[PDB]
Amino acid sequence: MVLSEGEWQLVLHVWAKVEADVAGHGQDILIRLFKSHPETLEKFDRFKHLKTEAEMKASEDLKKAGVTVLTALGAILKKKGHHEAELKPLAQSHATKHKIPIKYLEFISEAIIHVLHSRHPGNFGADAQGAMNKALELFRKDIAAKYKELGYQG
Ligand code: HEM
Repeated sequence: MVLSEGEWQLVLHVWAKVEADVAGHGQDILIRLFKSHPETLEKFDRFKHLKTEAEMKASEDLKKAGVTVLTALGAILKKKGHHEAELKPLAQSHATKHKIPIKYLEFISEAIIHVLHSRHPGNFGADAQGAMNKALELFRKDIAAKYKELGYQG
């Protein structure tokens, strides 16, 4: 799949807003993920013990993890499709080391869209949400293809 320059512009315009507060968006997104799909929390030996949202919001480790996910995702989106180099180390660690199924990437995609919609209603109308969904599907499709080459595809 290929996004048009117009769609990339919609994605990068809302992402520029996200970058004004990377730690806050990262936290919101990971908490949204863990509450919506608690099974994903088990994949993290660092957060596994966190029982409530209050505990998640107070976790300094969780806030740092959020910055890490968003920064890597941001580097990918800014490539506007030419992200093969960035995808390789990412696909290997998630497939071989952490064993994260594609299903879980759809869950986090859903959390990202939910949070952008909550925090940026003015810059995240239907067209911009369609563009972001298209960008994340591109991401998932390429990651799934690498999973298969690495011998996992989960
Ligand atoms: C947009 C999505 C994602 C991005 C860009 C991303 C990025 C990263 C990065 C950059 C790291 C650091 C080093 C490494 O490669 O291991 C990492 C670690 C990890 N990721 Fe993700 N990840 C994503 C989604 C997920 C999902 C959905 C899960 C789990 C449900 C997950 C679980 C893990 C785990 C278990 C680790 C290591 C935690 C630790 O021991 O510090 N990731 N991820």
